Amino acid sequence: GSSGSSGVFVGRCTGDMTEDELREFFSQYGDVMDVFIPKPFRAFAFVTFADDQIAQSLCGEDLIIKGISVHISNAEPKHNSNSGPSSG
Repeated sequence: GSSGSSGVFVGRCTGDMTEDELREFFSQYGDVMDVFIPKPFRAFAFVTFADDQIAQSLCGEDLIIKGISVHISNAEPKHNSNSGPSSG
């Protein structure tokens, strides 16, 4: 366990929300290091916590934000690539 991914995918989300909203909404539970939005964004966002213990405890829990129902889950998709088609 060199670096256990503590990022969770908040599905069933919208675009109206902002990294600040969720970041502040998840700040009451623990210490959300930061909040990023990977693209293409599909009603889901990536959130990082300062502790995996907080990202796991939420895994499987249903939280309501602004009235909507978000699903907290921990997933880590595989991929290999590196930007740089041409030198220049």
